[PDB]
Amino acid sequence: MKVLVTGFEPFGGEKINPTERIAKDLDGIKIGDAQVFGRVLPVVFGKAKEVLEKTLEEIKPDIAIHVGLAPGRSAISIERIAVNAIDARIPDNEGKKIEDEPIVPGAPTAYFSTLPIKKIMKKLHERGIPAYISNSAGLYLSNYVMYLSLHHSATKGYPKMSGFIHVPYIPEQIIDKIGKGQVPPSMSYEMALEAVKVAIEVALEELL
Amino acid sequence: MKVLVTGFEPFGGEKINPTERIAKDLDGIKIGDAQVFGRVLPVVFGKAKEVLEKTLEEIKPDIAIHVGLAPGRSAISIERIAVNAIDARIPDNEGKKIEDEPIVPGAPTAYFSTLPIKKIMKKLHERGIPAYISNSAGLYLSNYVMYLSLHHSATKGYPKMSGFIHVPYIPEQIIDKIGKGQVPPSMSYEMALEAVKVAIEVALEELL
Amino acid sequence: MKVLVTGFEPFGGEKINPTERIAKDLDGIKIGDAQVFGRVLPVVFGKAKEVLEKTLEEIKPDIAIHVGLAPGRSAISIERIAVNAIDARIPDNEGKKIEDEPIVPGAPTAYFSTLPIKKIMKKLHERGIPAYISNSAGLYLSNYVMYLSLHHSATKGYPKMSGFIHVPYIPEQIIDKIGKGQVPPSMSYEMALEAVKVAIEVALEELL
Amino acid sequence: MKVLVTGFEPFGGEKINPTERIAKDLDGIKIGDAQVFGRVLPVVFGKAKEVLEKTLEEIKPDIAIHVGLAPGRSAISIERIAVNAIDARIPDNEGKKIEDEPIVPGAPTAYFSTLPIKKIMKKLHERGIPAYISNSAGLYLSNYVMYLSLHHSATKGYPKMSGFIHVPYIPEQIIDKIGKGQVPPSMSYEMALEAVKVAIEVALEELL
Repeated sequence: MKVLVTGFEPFGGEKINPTERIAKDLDGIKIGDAQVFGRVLPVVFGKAKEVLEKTLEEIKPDIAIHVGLAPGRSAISIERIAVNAIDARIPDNEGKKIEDEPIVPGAPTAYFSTLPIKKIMKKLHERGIPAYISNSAGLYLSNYVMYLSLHHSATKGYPKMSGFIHVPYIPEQIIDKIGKGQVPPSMSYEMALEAVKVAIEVALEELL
Repeated sequence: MKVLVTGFEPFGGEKINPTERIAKDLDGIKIGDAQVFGRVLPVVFGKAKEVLEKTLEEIKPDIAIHVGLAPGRSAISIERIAVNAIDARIPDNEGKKIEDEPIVPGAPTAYFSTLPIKKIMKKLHERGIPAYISNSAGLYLSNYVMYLSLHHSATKGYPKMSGFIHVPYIPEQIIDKIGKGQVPPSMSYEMALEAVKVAIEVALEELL
Repeated sequence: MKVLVTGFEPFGGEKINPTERIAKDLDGIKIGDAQVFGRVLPVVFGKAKEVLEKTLEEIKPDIAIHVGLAPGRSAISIERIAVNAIDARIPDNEGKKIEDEPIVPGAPTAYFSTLPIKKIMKKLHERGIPAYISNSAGLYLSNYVMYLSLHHSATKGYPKMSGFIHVPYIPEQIIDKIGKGQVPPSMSYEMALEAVKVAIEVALEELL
Repeated sequence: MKVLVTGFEPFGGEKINPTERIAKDLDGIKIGDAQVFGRVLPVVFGKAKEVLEKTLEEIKPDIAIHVGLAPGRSAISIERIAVNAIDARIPDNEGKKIEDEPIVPGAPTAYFSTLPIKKIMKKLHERGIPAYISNSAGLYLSNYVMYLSLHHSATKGYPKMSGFIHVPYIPEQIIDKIGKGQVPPSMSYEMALEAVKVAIEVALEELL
């Protein structure tokens, strides 16, 4: 059993992206006899797909859990659906701001996450971790990778399960926002990391 | 040197109030040679005043830092001003919903906090703790105690410094809110507790 | 040329649903030589489908614009996608709270709106009407009807264009919310109505 | 009977300030036999005080209702209190960003509005206009003028009644915000104007 967890590099002016640390922290760990691989993806259209594809083919994970930062969200959110579209509100890290364009021409308009999202949410709640099911992962890079991963599953037969989890800003990221006007919600790095670990455990247990 | 820190009991249907734990956790500790006293106040108009007054006269603190829960706020907030008015949006723990009534008839319309609020905010930020200055502590029990404490200072000469700090919900309090409709912001109990400790340290250092 | 505009009856405790009035106000009007039909749908799973299907077969509209109330949203929102799933956060008007269930078993996971959403948003902006593209119409009755309408189009060949528009609460609906805790955004009934009229005009102009 | 209504010029990058139009629209009108004067104030510390003082001495109004724009607020808000402090989050129109400074050295920490705020809120609600009582008018120019007006009343004996009303952005102001990231609440210009007219009527009726 192999699990692939991905995170993203910093973007949009942020000095850090907590999901990058999550990926690195989870890399190489083992839950039971399952091997976990953690990889960081660039916040760049095209390049992110290349890295994603290469990683999936290299590792051929049974389960893929892609993690991203969701500025403004107050709790852990588990994505229900990936949409075949790109409409960036801001440009990617290379200045590309793609609008009204499919991710995979001719492919399904959308794919439902194949992670046991309701069971994951339930377990997180039992752990005292606020979490909810999100019905839109946006149309930026998080949705982009979520869709490509699910399309890979539908087209290649692996990973068996694929999904996306968004985490709020961690506290330290709020500091310089205070003087700028508003104070967005945050969640400790420790809780975000544990949330992803829990999702992996629940997904694994689901695979018989 | 004596410091009085207060918190509140649960209210509004909540099973817990993190400030109650903060008060109990800080009771009896010492910062340098300063003695810290932690006391819990009832969320009841009148009774809260009685307890507050008795406590202040009993301990005669040099510094008073009153802490309360602020549902919905995303970061630590330091109150700038206490207003001479009661206008409860919800009733207190004994069903009393007082509206348009002064806290102390004839007394000043308001009192500015005498805690070094800007220095406290600055130190919290250096500690990676999101915090901002609030310009309204509401017109419920938090403001009620904040005003009475500052009035006591102006009238009795002690405490020399008095102020109020509001903390967000702690994560576990969000769990049953998720199914109810929305997901309010939260902040770990550990960070909330440390924030209050920092405020005490900064206040103490301020007193020469 | 025939246009069908639908709205919903009150739900979730609300005494009114502004989209019900919109449907009734637009019923029987004509834009150019196009005939507009306005119908109200029940906020009930199953029954809503029956009424929707009967209406579509009865009128056989070239364009279908389904309108709904979106509590909390601050501006007119044009739905980009309908998802093949039902996961009600609250029960429908008959107490049915369906969870994790497809709308049409075996049908596509999702359908993109076929209304010229970007052109509609652009025209609304020129009219000084705040509007944006929403990437999730929820998984309650609005999404339910949006999906069924688009599925009808894909399966029956009509309507040629189908989409969904959500409107904010109108001001009068905010009054009793004020004492309850928070003040959600609102938009005048007149602006919401005009927004729908504009969408119809833009859709019609699009059909050559 | 004379009523003075003031509004502010555009500020913070905005091309317009709806309160400027309100002031101009209400100037010269009469409610019963009461004369209404509408004047626009600059969003500049110091200069605003000069204009305010000159206007008050020139007209010597019985009632003064100062109106301002409150970006982000979702409904009409009636200010309960003016605070003797300046702490600008942004600079004024002349680049002055005053911090931690009293408005009037030695004067009271605060003044309660003398407008019949609860009756005004009640009437607005009866008119279907969402409105609530705000406990902080900020520490920028709105609070600055609110405080100076109330201080003038306490020191000069006129105006007999003085207060402040904040209005949300009007719809057209939201357009260019949409592409910038978030969609703040708005309220029609017509409703904002009527709200101020209602406040004047209620204030006048209050003066016997």
